[PDB]
Amino acid sequence: ETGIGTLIIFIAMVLVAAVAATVLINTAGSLQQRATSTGSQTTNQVSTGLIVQSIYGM
Amino acid sequence: ETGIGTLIIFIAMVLVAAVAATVLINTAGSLQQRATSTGSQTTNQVSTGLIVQSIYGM
Repeated sequence: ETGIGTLIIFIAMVLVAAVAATVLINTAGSLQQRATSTGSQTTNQVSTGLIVQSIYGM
Repeated sequence: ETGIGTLIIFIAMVLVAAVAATVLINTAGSLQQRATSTGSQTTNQVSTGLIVQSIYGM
């Protein structure tokens, strides 16, 4: 009967959907750390600087 | 005759098809409550926050 064949494919459908879910989570986690670090590094880059007061010679 | 044997297997075929039907309904009902709760919890998670106005010392 059709009942047996339906159950077999059902298991396969669940496993496939889990794979595509894993890709999206892993990619978002990788891009999270890069975007956070870039923001913090740029903030330090703009604000920081050195200034010359006076120059003397002998 | 073939008529007797056909009826016996017919009963078995109906019962098997009912089993596979039950699996699909029960699984969909279980996934329904999880997906609904996840959506509502995330909406509250993003919107909610605390803000600092001013800090004084003595």
